[PDB]
Amino acid sequence: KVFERCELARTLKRLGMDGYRGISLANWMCLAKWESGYNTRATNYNAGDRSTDYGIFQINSRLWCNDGKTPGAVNACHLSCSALLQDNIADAVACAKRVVRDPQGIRAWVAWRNRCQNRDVRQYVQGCGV
Repeated sequence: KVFERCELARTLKRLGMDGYRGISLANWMCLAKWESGYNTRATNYNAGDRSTDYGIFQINSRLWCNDGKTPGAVNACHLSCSALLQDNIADAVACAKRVVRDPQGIRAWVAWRNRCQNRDVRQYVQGCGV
């Protein structure tokens, strides 16, 4: 489903993402924005290494979730990749919290580095009453 901005902000707030490992909600919002445009159905296959990125956070099938067809898959979230294409994002959030427990944190998503790091990201949460 495609979330509306403030609708997603409050959902992430309820699921405990604000300040999780020091990451504000505005930073998770900037990440979902640029990864999928807040769309839970988004997939991106990467023909060079044969992995696919799934859901609102574009979590990759080599390290985090298992789709059965990715070479050298780790499945660190212990989650089927199809759990990340659901309209309910609770599973995508539990796996996103696993990704940032690694030392790189949110820097693991290069799109965050390109689009959100060292920028004013508070316009993503503004007006949502969060």
